[PDB]
Amino acid sequence: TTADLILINNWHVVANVEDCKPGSITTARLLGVKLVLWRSQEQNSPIQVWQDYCPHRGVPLSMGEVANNTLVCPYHGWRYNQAGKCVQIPAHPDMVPPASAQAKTYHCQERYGLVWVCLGNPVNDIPSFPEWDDPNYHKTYTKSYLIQASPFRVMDNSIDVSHFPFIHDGWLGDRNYTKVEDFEVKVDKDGLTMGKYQFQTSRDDSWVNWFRLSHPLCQYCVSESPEMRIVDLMTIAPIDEDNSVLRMLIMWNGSEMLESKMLTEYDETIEQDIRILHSQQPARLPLLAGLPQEIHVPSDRGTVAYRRWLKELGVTYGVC
Amino acid sequence: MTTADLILINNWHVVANVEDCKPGSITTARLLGVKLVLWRSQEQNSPIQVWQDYCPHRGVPLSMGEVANNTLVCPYHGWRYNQAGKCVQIPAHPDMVPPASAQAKTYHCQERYGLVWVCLGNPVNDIPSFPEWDDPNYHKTYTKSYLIQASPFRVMDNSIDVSHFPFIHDGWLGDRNYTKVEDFEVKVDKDGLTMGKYQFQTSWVNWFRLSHPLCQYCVSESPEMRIVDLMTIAPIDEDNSVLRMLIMWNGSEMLESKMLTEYDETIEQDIRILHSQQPARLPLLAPGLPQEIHVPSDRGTVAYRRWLKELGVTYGVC
Amino acid sequence: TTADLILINNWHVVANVEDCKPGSITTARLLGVKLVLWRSQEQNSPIQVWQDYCPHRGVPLSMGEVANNTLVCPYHGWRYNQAGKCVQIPAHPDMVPPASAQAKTYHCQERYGLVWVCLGNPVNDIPSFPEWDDPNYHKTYTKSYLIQASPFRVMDNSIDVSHFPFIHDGWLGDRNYTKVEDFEVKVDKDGLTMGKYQFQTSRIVSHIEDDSWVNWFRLSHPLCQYCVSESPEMRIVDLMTIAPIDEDNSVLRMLIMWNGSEMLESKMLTEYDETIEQDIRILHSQQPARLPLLAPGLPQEIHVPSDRGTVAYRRWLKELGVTYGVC
Ligand SMILES: N=C1N[C@H]2[C@H](COC(N)=O)NC(=N)N3CCC[C@]23N1
Ligand SMILES: N=C1N[C@H]2[C@H](COC(N)=O)NC(=N)N3CCC[C@]23N1
Ligand SMILES: N=C1N[C@H]2[C@H](COC(N)=O)NC(=N)N3CCC[C@]23N1
Ligand code: FES
Ligand code: FES
Ligand code: FES
Ligand SMILES: [Fe+3]
Ligand SMILES: [Fe+3]
Ligand SMILES: [Fe+3]
Repeated sequence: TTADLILINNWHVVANVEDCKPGSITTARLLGVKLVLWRSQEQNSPIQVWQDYCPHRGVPLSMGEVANNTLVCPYHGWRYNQAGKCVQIPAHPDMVPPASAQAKTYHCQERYGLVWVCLGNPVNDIPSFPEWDDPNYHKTYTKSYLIQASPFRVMDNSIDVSHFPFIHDGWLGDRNYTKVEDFEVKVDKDGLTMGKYQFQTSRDDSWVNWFRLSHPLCQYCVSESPEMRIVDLMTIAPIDEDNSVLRMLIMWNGSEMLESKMLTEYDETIEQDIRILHSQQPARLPLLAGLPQEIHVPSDRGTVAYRRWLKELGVTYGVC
Repeated sequence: MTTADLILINNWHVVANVEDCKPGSITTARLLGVKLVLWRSQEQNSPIQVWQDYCPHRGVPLSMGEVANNTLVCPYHGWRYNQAGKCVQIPAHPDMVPPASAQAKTYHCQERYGLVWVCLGNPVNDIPSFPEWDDPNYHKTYTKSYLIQASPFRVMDNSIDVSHFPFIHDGWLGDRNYTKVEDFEVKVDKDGLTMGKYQFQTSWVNWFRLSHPLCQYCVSESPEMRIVDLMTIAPIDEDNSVLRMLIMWNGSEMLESKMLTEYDETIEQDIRILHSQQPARLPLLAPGLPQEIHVPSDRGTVAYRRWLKELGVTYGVC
Repeated sequence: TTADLILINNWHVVANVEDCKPGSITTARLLGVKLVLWRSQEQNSPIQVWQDYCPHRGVPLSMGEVANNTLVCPYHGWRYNQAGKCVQIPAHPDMVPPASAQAKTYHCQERYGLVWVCLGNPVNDIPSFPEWDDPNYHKTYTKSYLIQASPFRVMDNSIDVSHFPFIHDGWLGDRNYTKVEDFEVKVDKDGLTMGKYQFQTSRIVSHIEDDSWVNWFRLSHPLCQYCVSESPEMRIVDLMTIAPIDEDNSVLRMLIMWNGSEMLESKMLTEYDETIEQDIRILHSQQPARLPLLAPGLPQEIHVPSDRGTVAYRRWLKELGVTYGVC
């Protein structure tokens, strides 16, 4: 559709690299734009990410097929090379295709095993994830979670910490320890950082957490106990103003065998969050100024800072 | 889909049956485009709270929470709201007095006739009268609720209409062999709309009164017994209704199953018409479809449309 | 609904006559209008096509019943004769029904075994289909295909010929024969005509070696197409009609005739069913849903020479004043 510039000119994850096999075609949606992702059959071939649209008669290129190093539209068979240019119009095999005959292409980077996409001019870097190449850390990926909520509501819920003893009771919080101790929040040029805060729970029931968003739809979260360190990179694909795809990449320095339990814990807490997110009204995130206005208490300082940050960045897409 | 019409916002509407609201329970309803939460504490004889179904902290429906002692507890961060709607406890700051704004939006509620009546505005008018409720000679019964995809004013218009009886109610309220409708009287004044006595030839004498444009008090009488009912139409929005009937009669109590079946048969015969009617809003008088036609036997539905215009109704009409 | 007079003042197929038995009641939708089709029980009774609406309290007359030569509303039993005039108000059997007690009636004509309807004042005539009266030709009707696309996109796809060797590979074309030979197109007093166009394919309805086919078509009406497909061994003609339900939905029907053995009917229906469904898969996917007209978000349409017919179609639609379901 017509997102804002801080969104258009930023990188977003739209798929896992394992979803794009050689020779394959897959689809995604980002900020209202339909995307086609494709690869040739060659070893280690790159991923192309284009608007899913043939400009001849408006057919989705994702309904075609990969032939050699080209994507072929199914309707009249126009072939597009890896750079998106039409190289052949079969009805007129000796005709030079017109210059307008070209797919709209976008920037694509593989990083952390994820497929990152920028629909505009990539002025920002992909958020950093320092544990990625650390040999002491194993990795696992959650499945994708399609969520019927504004992406900025999804992230709001991920910055919120006082909800742990309620919807995450027995997982991330304790019904009997509801008080939220003071913590610090800074918004500056590194984005939003929420400082260390302790919360009592087993998954050894003492975990210190902090997290940083250099990017309003990506969160780097660190949770450390004396026994082990777990970090994750949470990415929210903003499908449109009202729908999101959540993905989490998780790394931990404990035993490799803990993987199956890691995914079960995340799956349980994510679905606990999704139940709330689908229920929230209005579905779009209200900024700081029918339905009453939002109320803020001191433990909301992080989510208040998020709303202030979004207003400062000029976000108008998926908010109110 | 909400209204400012005073005769609607400043009036009482049935949203539920009291049997559906047990102690410690949480139920939901919609009225005039507003989502409601109904809840009671676990105490015997506890009152029924009727609030907008909405936590002002982060906008979660309160109806997804639980009842704890005398409070409704939001599931997201556990804020606790007392029976008066005031937040009494915010668990992340156990010693803090909640902000004054930490309050549920509460509505007037009154139990009457075994029904839960709600006023979203300023309760000017009283709940409709139902004289037989106090008469120990009359048994009572409640139909199930009927959700109807039609304007509430179309639903009431169909309930004031009498000439359709020999057609869609053939064999139940009329007879296809006696289709002529005899003369009858209708009055609209300070007490609302009153339809005088009428009767249909078959092979029962009736009258009814509306003081409230979405409630109807019906009287039907035979030599054998007398039946009265209070039909209420909850206006969910401009295009959807919930119809309920409270039926009272002074014959044998054992007639209950048959009466419920007869009502069910004729109500469903009406719903088949109501769901099909075009346009869905009720057309008022003298305003790509032609204007309605009125014949003498439509005098009651004509008077109903005149009454709604005098009352200034704009919601659910056209 | 549309003010476009070329649509309102034209004829459109809404049913097959075989779908309208004596005494029957059926429904259809046309240009946003809900229709009721009904016939008396008498043999050879005419077909009435009315707005599906009782002017008393707004009930669909299609929910009623046919009694003698009247259609009876189910709600209060008012009876409407074949001309749409209410002749009986059962609540007041002696009253003179008011002049307003009258169904909205539309012009209806049966032609080629199809039910044609005009919602307005018919300027144009029903398109002509010369082989209808030729006794050398056998006929068959496809079933009706409901398509979630603009009627003008559906017709665009039927005027298109370069797509045959791709989505009709193995049926109307050959992935080894993708070049589209030159052909002519005219927009004039006859409407839109595509001149003879030869293409390479063997077909299920003819001999293995009979693989050089020649197509031709004419539209005098923007949503009906008369197509002729001819080889040295056989000649096949069809009348395709597209009923514009609304701006975004259409019903396609095809009446097929051929100068050959009546035994070929099953293979004829198989070929048309296979190819129509291949077209529908594309039609459902195209964006935007309305047909973009010519004009020197989404990029603009690109045109190459083999698009000369679909370009002429878009030009013709602007000359005719079409605004419904386009752009
Ligand atoms: N499902 C979730 N589990 C939690 C873990 C805690 O962090 C770590 N690194 O274990 N990760 C994470 N990103 N957050 C943000 C909100 C709470 C949570 N969401
Ligand atoms: N289904 C319906 N049964 C009838 C009964 C009247 O019968 C009694 N016994 O009061 N109740 C009622 N509200 N009305 C209004 C019109 C006809 C009717 N609708
Ligand atoms: N599904 C379709 N089958 C075809 C038949 C004859 O076509 C051929 N090529 O024999 N009839 C017809 N009107 N048309 C227009 C487009 C192609 C076609 N659509
Ligand atoms: S629509 Fe893609 S080649 Fe024609
Ligand atoms: S949303 Fe209700 S307590 Fe936070
Ligand atoms: S609505 Fe058709 S007869 Fe009354
Ligand atoms: Fe959570
Ligand atoms: Fe009725
Ligand atoms: Fe085709």
